[PDB]
Parts: sequence; structure tokens; C-alpha cells
Amino acid sequence: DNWRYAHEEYEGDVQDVFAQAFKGYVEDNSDHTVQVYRFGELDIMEQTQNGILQFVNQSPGFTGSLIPSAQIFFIPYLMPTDMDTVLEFFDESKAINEMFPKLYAEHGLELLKMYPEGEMVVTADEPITSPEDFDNKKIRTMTNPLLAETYKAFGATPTPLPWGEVYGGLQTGIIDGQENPIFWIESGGLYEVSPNLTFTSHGWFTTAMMANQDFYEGLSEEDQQLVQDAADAAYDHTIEHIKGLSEESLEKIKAASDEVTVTRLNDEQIQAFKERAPQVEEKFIEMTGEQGQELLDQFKADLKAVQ
Ligand SMILES: CC1=N[C@H](C(=O)O)[C@@H](O)CN1
Ligand SMILES: [Mg+2]
Repeated sequence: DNWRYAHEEYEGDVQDVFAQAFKGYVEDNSDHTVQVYRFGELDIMEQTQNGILQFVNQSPGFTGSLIPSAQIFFIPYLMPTDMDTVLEFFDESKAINEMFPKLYAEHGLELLKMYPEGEMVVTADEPITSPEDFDNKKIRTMTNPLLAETYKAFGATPTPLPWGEVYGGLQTGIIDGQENPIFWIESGGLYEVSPNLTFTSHGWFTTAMMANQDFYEGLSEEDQQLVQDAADAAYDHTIEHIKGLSEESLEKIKAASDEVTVTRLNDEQIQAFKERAPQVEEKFIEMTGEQGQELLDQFKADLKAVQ
């Protein structure tokens, strides 16, 4: 059988690294093939739900509209900063490994893996050392509601847009900045048009890979185990790939542009942004009810356990 798999990124990007590894495992261990569609190579979620696609990698930044609980990742300063700790969290969290698959199942998706890509970094037309610096800045967000609220809380004017629109928008001042992991900033050449990088440490770009649930459930026990085994292999490979990635990417950027500036928020400057976080958490709960409170409680507990 041929299994169609779509993701959000380009050749060599983090999602593609995961994809290619997944594909590789399946092909190496079965008679099956995985057909991977990169960005633009085809609404990938719609296409998965209606069964055109078997697998899809979509980030909560988008999925958060359809699956409100997925917005949890956009609560600033909830997630740790340390790669090692984040990795431990993803491996061991019941929120991630037990609860979220339940939540996705409600939408007819079989959540296979959630994984981090990189720490979020702000880019803009100036350094941003304080919420005040955000004032009257149109900052692009991915298209989920909580994420807009986050940026509003930070003092910006959130402008949610599809990825396709971002480079151009920056270039002609439709937007004043955006947020993304460094590897994407680099691979996407965003630094060319948004040269001031600020490390706010407010969170991580994360993503998820899943299967159409009917498809998955429709597979033989053997093929199910294959898929699981492949996801585990891809995860492992991808985690190895991201170690040192941000550091390499930043070097790449510095090599490419003399105009790039890097601002790293100190502990004091961080607390100021952190002051804005609780209001976002409150909104999250108002969006997701008791089910949401339960997830958040587990999330926080999980975090505590790895720290
Ligand atoms: C890191 C990443 N950023 C894009 C975005 O910000 O829209 C996503 O669409 C895909 N991957
Ligand atoms: Mg084969």
C-alpha cells in the first residue's frame, strides 16, 4: 500500500526530517511506501479528515482552532527553556502521551507523536526588550485564537496569517514581525526582511504527527505496530537532529547578514513578560472548560516532575 503523508515544511526542515525517517522505516520494514508531500506540494487537515491523506504533521498553532485544547502550548512561559528538560517532558508527560491522544481521537485522528522543533524567537523591525516595545507593532501569528491573545497580552497587534503570506508581508510592511524557531528563520530567509532577533524564552514551537483514525483502525495489527515503530524511530532521529540545530542556524544567519541583531532577554526583562502570562491561562480555561483545566493541571504536574 501507498500511504500519503503531508507536512508544513520544506525539504530538510525539522518536520521533513521526521517524515523522511518515518518513510524510511516503513519502506525498510515492509512492502509499503510513504508518499511525502512538502509545503505546497498538494487544507492538509481537511484532506486527512476526509481520508485523502493517511498521515499529517500539523502544528498546534494551526490545529488549535479545531482542537481547542491544543492551544495549551501558547500559554507563555509554561514550558521550560532547557532542551534536556523539554525532551524529558515530551517523553514522560501523561498530558502528552495519554490525554492528548484522547483529545485528538474526538476529531477522528490517531495522534502518533508530539515533538518539539525549537525555542520560539521573535523577529521584528527593532529589538523588543519589553512589552512596551511591542506597542503598535503588527506581529504575525499562526491562526489559533489563544495565540492572538498571547500577543495582545504582550502589547502587540496580532495579525494572524498563513505561512505563505509572511515573507512578503514583512517585506512590504503589512506586518512588523513574527515568531518562529531559529532553524525556520534561517531556512526561510526571514532574517533578510526581519533582522532583529529577540530571544524571549516564552516557549517552544511544537508539532504533531497523526493518522486518519479510520485508516489506522483499519490496519492489521502488524501494520499498526509498524506505524508505531516507525513513529518512534522518526522521533528518535528527529530529536538527534534538533540537538545543536538552533546554534548552527544562528551561525548560518550571522554568516549571511551583517544587519542581523540578537537580543537576549535577561531575567528581569523576562519577568516583565511573564507578568502577562496568567491572563492568557485564564482565557485558555474559559475556552476549554473543565476538560481544559484537567489537561492544564496534568501539564503543570508533568512539568514539575521533570524539574
Ligand atoms: C516552524 C514552522 N513555522 C510555520 C509557521 O510559523 O506558520 C509552520 O507553518 C511550519 N513550521
Ligand atoms: Mg520495502
